[PDB]
Amino acid sequence: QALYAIDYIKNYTHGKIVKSEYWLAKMIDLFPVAKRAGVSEDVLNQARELHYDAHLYWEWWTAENSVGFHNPDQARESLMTSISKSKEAVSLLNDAIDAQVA
Amino acid sequence: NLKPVDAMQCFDCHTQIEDMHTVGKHATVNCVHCHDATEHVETASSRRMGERPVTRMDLEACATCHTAQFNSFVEVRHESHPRLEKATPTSRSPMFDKLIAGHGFAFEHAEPRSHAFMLVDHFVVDRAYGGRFQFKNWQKVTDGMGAVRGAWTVLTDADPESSDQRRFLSQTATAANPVCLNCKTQDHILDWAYMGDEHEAAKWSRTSEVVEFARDLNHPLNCFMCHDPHSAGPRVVRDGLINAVVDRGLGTYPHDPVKSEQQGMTKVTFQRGREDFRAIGLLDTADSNVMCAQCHVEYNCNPGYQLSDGSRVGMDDRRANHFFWANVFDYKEAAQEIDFFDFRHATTGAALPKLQHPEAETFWGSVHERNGVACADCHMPKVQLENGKVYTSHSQRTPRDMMGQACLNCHAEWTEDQALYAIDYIKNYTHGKIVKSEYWLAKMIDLFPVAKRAGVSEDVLNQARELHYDAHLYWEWWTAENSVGFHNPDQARESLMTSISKSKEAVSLLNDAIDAQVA
Amino acid sequence: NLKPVDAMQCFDCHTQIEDMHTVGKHATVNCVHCHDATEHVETASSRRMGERPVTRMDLEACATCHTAQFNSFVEVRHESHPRLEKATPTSRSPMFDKLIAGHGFAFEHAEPRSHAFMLVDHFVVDRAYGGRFQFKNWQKVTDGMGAVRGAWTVLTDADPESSDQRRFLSQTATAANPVCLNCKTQDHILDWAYMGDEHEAAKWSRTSEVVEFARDLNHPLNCFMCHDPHSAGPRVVRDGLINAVVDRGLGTYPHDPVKSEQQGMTKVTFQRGREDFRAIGLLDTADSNVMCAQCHVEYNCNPGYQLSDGSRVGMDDRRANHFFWANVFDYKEAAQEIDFFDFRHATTGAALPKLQHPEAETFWGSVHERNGVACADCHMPKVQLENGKVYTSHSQRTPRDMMGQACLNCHAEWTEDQALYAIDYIKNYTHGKIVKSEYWLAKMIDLFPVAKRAGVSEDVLNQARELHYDAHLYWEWWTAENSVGFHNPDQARESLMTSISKSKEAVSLLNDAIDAQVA
Amino acid sequence: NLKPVDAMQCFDCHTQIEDMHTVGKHATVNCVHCHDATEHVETASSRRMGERPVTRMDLEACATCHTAQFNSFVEVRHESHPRLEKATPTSRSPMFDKLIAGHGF
Ligand code: HEC
Ligand code: HEC
Ligand code: HEC
Ligand code: HEC
Ligand code: HEC
Ligand code: HEC
Ligand code: HEC
Ligand code: HEC
Ligand code: HEC
Ligand code: HEC
Ligand code: HEC
Ligand code: HEC
Ligand code: HEC
Ligand code: HEC
Ligand SMILES: O=S([O-])[O-]
Ligand SMILES: O=S([O-])[O-]
Ligand SMILES: O=S([O-])[O-]
Ligand SMILES: O=S([O-])[O-]
Ligand SMILES: O=S([O-])[O-]
Ligand SMILES: O=S([O-])[O-]
Ligand SMILES: O=S([O-])[O-]
Ligand SMILES: [Ca+2]
Ligand SMILES: [Ca+2]
Repeated sequence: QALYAIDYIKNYTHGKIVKSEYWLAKMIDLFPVAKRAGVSEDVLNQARELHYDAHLYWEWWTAENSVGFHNPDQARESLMTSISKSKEAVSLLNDAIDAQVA
Repeated sequence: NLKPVDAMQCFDCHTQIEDMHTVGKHATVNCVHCHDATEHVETASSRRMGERPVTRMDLEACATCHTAQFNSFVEVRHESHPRLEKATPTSRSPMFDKLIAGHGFAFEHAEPRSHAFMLVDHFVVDRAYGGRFQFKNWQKVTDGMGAVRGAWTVLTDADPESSDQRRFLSQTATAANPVCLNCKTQDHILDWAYMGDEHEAAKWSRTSEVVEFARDLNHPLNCFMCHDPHSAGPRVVRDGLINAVVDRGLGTYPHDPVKSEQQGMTKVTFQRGREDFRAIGLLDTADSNVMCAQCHVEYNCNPGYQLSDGSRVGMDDRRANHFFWANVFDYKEAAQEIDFFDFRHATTGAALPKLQHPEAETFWGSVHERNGVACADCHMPKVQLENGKVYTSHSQRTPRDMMGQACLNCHAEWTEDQALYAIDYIKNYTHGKIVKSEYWLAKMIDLFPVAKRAGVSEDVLNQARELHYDAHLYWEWWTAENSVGFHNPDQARESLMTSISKSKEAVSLLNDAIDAQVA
Repeated sequence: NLKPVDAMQCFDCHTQIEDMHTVGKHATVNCVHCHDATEHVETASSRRMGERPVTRMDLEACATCHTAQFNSFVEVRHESHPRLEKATPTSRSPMFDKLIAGHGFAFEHAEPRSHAFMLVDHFVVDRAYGGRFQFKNWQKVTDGMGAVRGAWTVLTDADPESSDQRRFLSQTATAANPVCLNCKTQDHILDWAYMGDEHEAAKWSRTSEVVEFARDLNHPLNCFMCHDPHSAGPRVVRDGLINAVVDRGLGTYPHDPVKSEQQGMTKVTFQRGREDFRAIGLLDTADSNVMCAQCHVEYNCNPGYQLSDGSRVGMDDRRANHFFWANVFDYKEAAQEIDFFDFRHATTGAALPKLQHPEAETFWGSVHERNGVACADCHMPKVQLENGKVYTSHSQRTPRDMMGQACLNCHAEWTEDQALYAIDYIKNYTHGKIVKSEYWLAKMIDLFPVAKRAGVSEDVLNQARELHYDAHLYWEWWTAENSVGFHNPDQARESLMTSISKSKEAVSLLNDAIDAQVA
Repeated sequence: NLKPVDAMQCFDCHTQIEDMHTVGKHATVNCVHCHDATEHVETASSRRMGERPVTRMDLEACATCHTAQFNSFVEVRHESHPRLEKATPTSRSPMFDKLIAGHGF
């Protein structure tokens, strides 16, 4: 039972780490597309400021060795923040790329 | 200590109960085991209920005389890893987030775990109630017996003062609606009209505030979902299943008219104010294929859209509670017949179906189903005892835990390791084709933004969107279905090859169109 | 399928059953579960039985609603070695044949095995029925479930045409009599008057032909031996126990009047033809010490002789069914009170007692008993489940199989190995003193022929025979008692040292007398 | 907490201890680990003990620096059956009582 409790936390936290990485990667891959579409430096810098937070609130948890066990609520809140920041950056870059196309 | 009541008094007004109770194996089981009807009897007339009697829906109402079945049911399989997200490289759908983008399952979709937890897991998953409900703490995730005693003994509500569906944490969704609960509990069996239609006698319906409904529900998988409490005979209670089998006349085995007749269902209707209210389906035989199909099917239990005009189909529409009762190769026709799709893909814009755990529809026509094997033979076999009264195990779990009873009694030519090897051959092969299907779907999906920004025509994009529907259907069936192909390995193979073919067709269409824009 | 009967009509005549059934936890359990009384009800008056109703005594009557308890009971402990003779160097009593010579146990006395087998083992042991009864073949010795279904489903009778006790093989005895069966079954509970006295309404009594009685008996350790079927409350049914505790006013705990009052017994009597016929003892609490003491006691269940004049005491005498209800140090006085001994030693000629399994009387005053521990705590513990409804294990067996529940919940300071080591320290020490007691008894016994042949006086031989009674009592208690000292290690030690002291005194007496004859 | 004593002073009288202690692998192990000699040193001469010093004989005196050896020593072998009489048919000497008669064993 105690092992099962550990695994519930680690499995849940790892799922959110993987989703955080999915969204960070989606954001990262838009940078070359935005650059080559002629998106402004102003927009790219806005996305870079979001990257700082998206990265911090993800990497803390791949760096930290307990896969959330040491503080499961904090891991959850942080990883949801990472995903939110990446999603904000994805929407910013997608809109800017689309405006360049139109 | 219980004191028996005179059932003859009740039978004067309750003739259907009389006909069931006096004939079956509960003829000697007094009503007081499950009902407190003292004030009811004092106030009722032949057509008016008067004071509402109390009916027990707790599983302990059955555990008093059937401890063995209850204990086997409530056991927690700790090897069934809990809260394990499927959208990870080590689980069922490594590219799920890209493929499902636009759907609420992107917020969380874990592997199933033991039946004791079904209602609490429904309440706490990130896609359901915006994170409103949590276990009281992270220790409680282990407590199967507590969950069975009641969800609200182990859960907390972030805001008991409001009843609206809303996000309490950012990366959650509010997909839950009242239809979901029919596959988690039947505590509401006397408070919900057939199909969840509006009804004067129903407290709850498809259009209820789901947070309020949630608070009224406690027990998972009540014992009476498969066993009539009055006759003790085999039954189903799930409205969607009765509607498919009986109302739409599709039969218990839609591909086999003979087996449908031998192993059929009889709809029994109960009234309120002499108006039809609720129904059950009595089974000809104790057929676990049909019992388990109350939940282990592909369904609608959600709002969606029409394929014809794209208009919203809300919870108020009957289509929001629907059993398709169709195998993978008949599913598209079944969705077209009700003019329905689930979501638009966030990247491709394609109208797509959302598939869920179609074990029953997958099992049809398989070698085991054709040879008269049923879910319970592999997942809740009879116990083998050197000296003891045999009973049926109710711990519904993988046969890997009980291979002697689940497989080897039939397969005498095999050792346990050989039978496990045969399972793994099928699962490994099927999973390889799922991963390849996802690779090709993802390759197609990633071409949509490239095509859009290259100026590819809407005509071409819509052609690719129509292919996306099929590529998705013929893939997602198999990540949704829990056997990783074991239940029907040839069908999985044919379907997944179809998925790959459709994606490849779309990739070639989009690549050519992008290239023509460049030249 | 059972159809319920009108219990209220029965209660018009059966007022004691009414008072028990309507109040207890079987108030909702219809009489048809255990009685077929249709013709009885048609023909009875309050003063005449009319047609005799059928009463079910099979354990399956209870297993329908209490499968967990039934299955735990019927389980066979294969580690309890079967048909293992105690008179061997590797068992409990290496010198038993020399010491017991003249008694029927010299023909066979095996170690106990699982409760499922008690009636069949009683029927087939070489000392009981002259070898008349056998298992149908040697494979049937494994079949606990079959024995529980009924003895005559697994046994054969060498001569169904005769009913006399006789030898069918040379080295057998015919020690069985009707009193024995009271500790193997209660199938005869409605056919046997209290104590087995003659009664117009009793088919069977102490003086019946035991072979005929045997053929009418089927089930071992009926569930109702400890649980009243009407109230579901705790009870005993064994006449000899009720006689000791209630009739003779000894109390449930003869050494503790306070515990006797708190944990007492109430005698309830049933009549036939308005004369007392049978009785039960309702317990104040669910006290396994007293439930198990229905059988695990020292008793008379046999003819014997008077200490006063040596005259025969036959089965017709009340003393042939007797619970001494006395510890080892009170037993000689208890036997003097009824003027009784069992056999004359074949070699020494001494009047001797025969002791059997005095677990209950040994447990009194021990550290565990004084601390309120009871047999069930160590031998029938509650089951421990991660998730499940708790019930009481009915697999009455050594705590070595379930040390976590039997010992270590109380003894938190110990590991399993430490607790086992503590058991073994006691058993090893006690067994060593048993072996030394047998060495000295055997030395004394062997001097009797030497003394007789040397012309030693009858006066000296009689003084030695008096010592033999004590040397025997204070040894045999401990080969008869099954815990090898664990139940009361200080008492075992004191007693076995007394045995050795007595034997040494007799050896000295005889050696001196022989030496004086030679001089 | 132990406070070391001046071993050189002890050696002014205890020459055999000096020759043993200063040469071996306990040359750095202070006498206070095993002796309480405060009043002894105050009252002794080379020819009179004075107050008797306390000497520790408990095994914990060594276990402080040699826990591994101490723990391996104190372990109980539960498989070495306890209080098992040798004069039984299943032990070492089945006829021991007859053969040893007259002896305390
Ligand atoms: C006629 C005077 C009645 C007697 C006697 C009993 N009941 Fe009844 N009951 C009656 C009516 C008219 C209704 C409304 C439904 C209908 O058939 O028209 C009911 C309802 C119930 C229910 C359902 C309660 C709910 O929550 O929906 C139960 C469980 C019930 N009744 C049980 C019951 C029992 C156990 C009785 C004997 C003690 C009994 N009823 C007497 C009418 C009458
Ligand atoms: C004791 C008072 C009972 C309560 C409460 C419940 N059941 Fe029962 N059940 C009971 C008996 C005596 C029997 C007959 C046993 C036999 O084999 O003859 C039954 C039977 C069932 C069966 C088997 C029915 C069949 O094979 O036709 C089922 C599936 C069953 N019972 C289920 C059940 C459920 C789900 C209960 C809670 C709602 C329940 N029983 C209560 C005794 C008692
Ligand atoms: C005593 C010194 C403890 C040790 C060692 C461990 N745990 Fe613990 N745990 C302890 C307390 C007092 C609490 C809070 C209890 C309460 O109900 O208030 C906990 C909590 C947990 C939880 C829940 C955490 C949450 O965030 O809600 C889990 C899953 C848990 N403990 C598990 C656990 C495991 C697996 C341990 C060994 C690695 C462990 N705990 C050590 C007390 C102590
Ligand atoms: C019966 C037709 C069902 C309806 C309606 C709903 N669910 Fe379900 N659910 C069902 C089964 C048979 C299973 C187990 C098999 C599987 O593939 O998982 C489930 C599982 C869940 C789980 C646990 C796994 C997970 O996805 O995290 C949750 C959290 C869950 N279901 C939630 C849920 C919600 C929110 C529903 C309404 C939108 C819903 N379910 C409907 C059967 C059925
Ligand atoms: C459907 C998913 C089921 C639920 C929920 C419950 N049971 Fe069940 N039960 C099920 C099957 C398929 C069978 C075997 C039918 C066959 O003949 O093959 C059973 C059997 C019973 C029985 C009969 C005795 C036995 O075979 O063990 C009893 C008494 C019974 N089940 C009780 C029971 C209880 C108490 C439940 C809730 C804990 C329960 N069942 C749930 C299918 C289903
Ligand atoms: C034996 C011939 C089977 C029959 C009949 C059914 N299923 Fe099955 N199932 C089977 C296997 C070998 C597996 C894989 C198990 C493994 O450990 O690899 C499965 C899997 C499931 C699962 C997922 C179980 C898990 O992963 O823990 C579910 C939910 C499941 N099966 C349900 C199910 C239903 C509802 C059936 C009747 C329609 C059914 N199975 C039949 C073997 C067999
Ligand atoms: C009065 C008209 C009676 C009614 C109604 C019932 N019984 Fe009876 N019973 C009656 C008598 C006079 C006797 C003889 C014993 C006595 O008390 O004098 C009995 C006996 C029984 C027995 C014991 C049978 C035996 O083997 O000794 C049983 C088990 C019994 N009765 C059960 C019973 C039941 C279940 C009834 C309702 C269906 C019932 N009896 C009605 C008098 C009367
Ligand atoms: C189902 C129709 C039953 C049959 C046949 C038997 N018993 Fe029973 N028993 C039954 C119920 C519903 C209950 C109450 C359960 C509760 O906890 O509320 C009982 C209870 C018992 C008990 C416990 C009594 C107590 O006071 O704690 C015992 C010891 C018991 N039952 C024994 C028993 C025996 C020996 C039976 C065969 C003669 C038997 N029961 C039949 C349901 C049923
Ligand atoms: C209750 C007071 C009893 C009476 C009367 C009889 N027996 Fe018994 N027997 C009893 C117990 C508690 C045990 C188990 C503990 C033990 O020391 O063995 C037994 C055991 C047997 C056995 C099996 C062991 C053996 O000796 O081979 C047999 C064959 C047996 N008993 C036969 C028997 C006969 C023939 C009796 C009447 C002369 C007799 N028993 C009476 C409890 C009681
Ligand atoms: C098949 C080639 C067999 C092998 C190998 C073994 N046994 Fe057997 N056994 C066999 C038969 C056909 C019979 C007679 C069956 C009948 O019901 O008539 C038996 C009998 C036994 C018995 C009963 C002996 C008796 O005298 O009544 C026992 C205890 C038995 N067998 C055990 C047994 C064991 C332990 C074996 C492996 C060493 C074994 N048998 C081999 C068929 C065959
Ligand atoms: C005396 C030797 C017993 C016999 C024979 C049977 N049971 Fe029993 N039972 C016994 C004890 C000491 C207890 C526990 C009492 C306590 O409260 O500590 C029990 C308990 C039961 C119960 C209650 C539920 C539980 O605790 O498990 C039931 C339903 C019960 N026993 C049933 C039962 C049946 C069916 C038997 C025949 C197979 C049976 N018991 C025999 C003592 C004795
Ligand atoms: C725990 C404190 C105990 C209580 C209370 C009772 N007994 Fe016991 N018993 C106990 C032990 C440790 C042993 C030796 C088991 C071993 O494997 O070494 C015993 C032994 C028995 C036996 C013989 C069992 C066997 O050898 O398989 C019997 C028949 C027995 N005990 C009966 C018994 C009765 C009737 C009790 C209440 C009066 C009783 N025991 C109390 C531990 C405990
Ligand atoms: C001369 C002035 C001494 C000094 C400085 C110390 N000790 Fe001594 N010790 C002395 C004498 C004359 C004796 C009597 C034995 C003898 O050799 O004639 C002792 C005895 C001891 C003993 C043994 C005590 C016993 O129980 O027999 C010990 C352990 C001892 N002494 C230790 C000791 C230590 C540790 C000193 C330095 C702190 C020390 N002694 C000083 C004479 C003198
Ligand atoms: C710490 C303050 C120590 C106390 C108290 C004891 N001993 Fe010791 N011992 C100590 C050291 C630092 C060493 C040298 C380790 C090395 O390998 O360099 C030792 C050595 C031993 C040895 C080995 C001697 C050899 O020649 O190989 C033994 C056998 C030994 N020690 C035993 C021992 C005993 C029995 C003690 C209690 C009377 C004891 N030591 C105390 C450090 C310390
Ligand atoms: O018997 S029911 O239909 O009231
Ligand atoms: O959401 S449920 O269908 O798995
Ligand atoms: O109720 S009984 O005593 O007939
Ligand atoms: O009360 S009786 O004697 O009919
Ligand atoms: O013979 S019985 O008492 O062991
Ligand atoms: O050094 S010792 O001999 O005093
Ligand atoms: O050397 S001593 O005698 O002081
Ligand atoms: Ca769906
Ligand atoms: Ca006796």
